[PDB]
Amino acid sequence: LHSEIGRLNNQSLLWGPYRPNIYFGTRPRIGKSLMTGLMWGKIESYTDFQHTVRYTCEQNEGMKGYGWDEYDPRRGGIQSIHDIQNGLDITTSFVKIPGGAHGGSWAARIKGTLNDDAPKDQKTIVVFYVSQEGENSELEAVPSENEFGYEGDVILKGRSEALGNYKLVVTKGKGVIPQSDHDLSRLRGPGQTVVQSLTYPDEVLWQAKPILFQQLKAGIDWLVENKYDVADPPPPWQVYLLANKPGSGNVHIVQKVFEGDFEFDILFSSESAGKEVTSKDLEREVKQATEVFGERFARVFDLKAPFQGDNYKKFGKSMFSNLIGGIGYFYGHSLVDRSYAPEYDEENEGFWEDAAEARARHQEALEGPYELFTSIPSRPFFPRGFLWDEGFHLLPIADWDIDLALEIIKSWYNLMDEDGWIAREQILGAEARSKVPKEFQTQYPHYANPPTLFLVLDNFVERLRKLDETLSTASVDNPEVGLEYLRRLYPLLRRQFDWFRKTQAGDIKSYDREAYSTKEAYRWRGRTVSHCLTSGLDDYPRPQPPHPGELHVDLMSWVGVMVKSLISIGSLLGATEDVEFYTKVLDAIEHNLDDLHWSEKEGCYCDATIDEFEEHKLVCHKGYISLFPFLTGLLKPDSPKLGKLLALIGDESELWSPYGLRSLSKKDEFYGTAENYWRSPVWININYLAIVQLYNIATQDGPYKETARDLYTRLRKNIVETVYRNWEETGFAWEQYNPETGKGQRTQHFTGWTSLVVKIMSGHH
Ligand SMILES: O=[N+]([O-])c1cc(-c2ccnc(N3CCOCC3)n2)ccc1NCCCCCCN1C[C@H](O)[C@@H](O)[C@H](O)[C@H]1CO
Repeated sequence: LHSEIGRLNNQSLLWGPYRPNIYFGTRPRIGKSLMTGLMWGKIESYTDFQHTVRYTCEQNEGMKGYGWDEYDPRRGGIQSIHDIQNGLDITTSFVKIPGGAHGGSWAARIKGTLNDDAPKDQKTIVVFYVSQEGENSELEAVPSENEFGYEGDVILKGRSEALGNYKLVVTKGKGVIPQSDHDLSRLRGPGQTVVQSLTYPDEVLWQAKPILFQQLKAGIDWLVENKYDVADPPPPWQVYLLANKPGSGNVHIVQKVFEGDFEFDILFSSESAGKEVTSKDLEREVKQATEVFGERFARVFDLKAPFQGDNYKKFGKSMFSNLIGGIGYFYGHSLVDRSYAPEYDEENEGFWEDAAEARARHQEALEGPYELFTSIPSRPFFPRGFLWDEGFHLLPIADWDIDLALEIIKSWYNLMDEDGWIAREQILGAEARSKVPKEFQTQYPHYANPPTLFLVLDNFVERLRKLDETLSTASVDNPEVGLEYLRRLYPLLRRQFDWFRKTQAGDIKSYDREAYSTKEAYRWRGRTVSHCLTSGLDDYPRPQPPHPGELHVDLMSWVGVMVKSLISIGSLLGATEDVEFYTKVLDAIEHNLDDLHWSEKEGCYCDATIDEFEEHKLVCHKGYISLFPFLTGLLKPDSPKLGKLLALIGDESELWSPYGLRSLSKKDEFYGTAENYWRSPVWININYLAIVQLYNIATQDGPYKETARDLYTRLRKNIVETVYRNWEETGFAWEQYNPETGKGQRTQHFTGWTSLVVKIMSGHH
């Protein structure tokens, strides 16, 4: 029955607009298969279209905003795009229609409305680009009746082992098609939909922009060769209209030119499903998806006071939809240094210079291929899987669709190598690499990242203890199913736990270090003079200089998170030998957190280092790091150390701003210095952890119940209102928020863990 649920999930989730790196395109969760993408741009001159054309996501002055208004990966959704440069408000509606044996069918409506500013007679070029990778698969444009192109719909017939037979139709559409009175029209037609059918080696099919332009360039060269010149030039939009040449190939370019508003449909009909998809089906299925989205939202994200109003609902729907709508399918090779150079052990003083020298050996090589199905932080800036981010992303996604979350967890765990390592940044394939400078592609098998995916696992476990509708919760509703999923995943969790302890070990025994346990001590590998990227808090201040004797309290706390989850999951699976080992490790971390990391003088946890005199030293920098045992849920509700942490948390002159908790205290010598990334701004992911832990203490007997209740109330409100106020004014989720001004700063479109705000509003943790 677990096998059955699995197959049903695969069939449910196979198709999606799973190319979040581009404004709009679709691909199935198959590495080498059929992909589509949308391009559009105004044309006002003979040279502007290369500059106006839109394809890959960006964010600059020329784009007001864009995002999913509604989205569920099993059903589809609606995206809106506000393009200032091209004076167009665009909507792309995508819908899935289950049926047959190849993952069902789907349809999209693309609608473009000129805004008030655009010339009413604007010409907009629109391209639907279709490619298919695979050795024995085929795709063919059925030729038109007419001489120069298409008066009606464009029909592509294709086949592959993965998809069986299928047809993909690009409908005629509605809107004015400009007509040219030029002599050229006798050879190219007056103006009509055209198709070019081409083949390139499969591995370059993703390069849609270059492939299109090469065809446009061939067209213009033809004009030059055939005496079309500046004495009497055809209009721009006709100069840039491809000569129709439909056929067989692994690339199909479908081009339309419109004057004024336009719309057209794409209908993907899986042959194994019977009757083909129509535009009427599309309109009906779109109406249905919205009603279903609306109903699940009200149930799953029931916003509590004071955020129950419609403004907050719309805010919540926007934040949530952008998060789950960023889900992508990525496929390809990664760049990995598999030298395990000894310099990477970082055992000596000055280790960063040694590590730099090893990296300058450039032993890294491509490996894989790998696939990943994941949500992402940022469509415009880094549309790809990041390990600790995904733990935050799946917290709301799991609420919505636990089976989906587990699907993504499984996807990530399927990347884990033999040692227990998952690269913290997944850059899969040439297309993904294109967005990343080569110096930054290389992953290192000694680099960890927080195991936040365990948090998602923990929520699943408590839920396990206490058709698309049904599928979304199958793995909790059917406890046999849920448990089997854990059984299969459990060894990889255990492997990762072990990997952390082998590779991210700190050094107690080698120094004058007294502690309850001789084993429990941790140090993030990969630190440079100013950074610790692997911890996730890039430039939070750390002992200077970095040192093999460093110990990092955040990392120890993450191991505490892991072992607690392992206790839970081990228990469920009856792994008694494992549970008793975990039990002893937890007990040990509890004591060693105090013995190595507690500062009585400072009233908080500190990282530790080793003196010029070879003695243990605490290095306190009051901020997120300082609160880690509390953020990760390792402290008892009665703990006096907790009470001291609550005092720091609530203290306005340290961490507490009107807009959330500051990453670093205003009193810290490093406040607002250098790049000031994690040295003052308010970050939603860590504020979320604080909020959840305050609420835990607030809903339980203890000395700090009321304090925590008050801090919960205020921090929830502060965080929510800051993110809302910024969304209201700018339309964006931001990466972080200014604690002086409350302004969003760093990157826009960060959905992204900022979207946690929807779960904060929902409450009842
Ligand atoms: O590579 N870019 O395209 C790129 C572009 C821009 C940017 C900004 C404004 N404008 C422009 N313009 C137009 C576009 O191009 C450039 C010019 N660009 C900024 C950054 C990047 N890439 C940096 C990749 C590293 C991201 C780590 C983020 N997080 C760090 C957290 O600290 C960590 O915890 C967490 O896990 C991760 C993940 O969330």
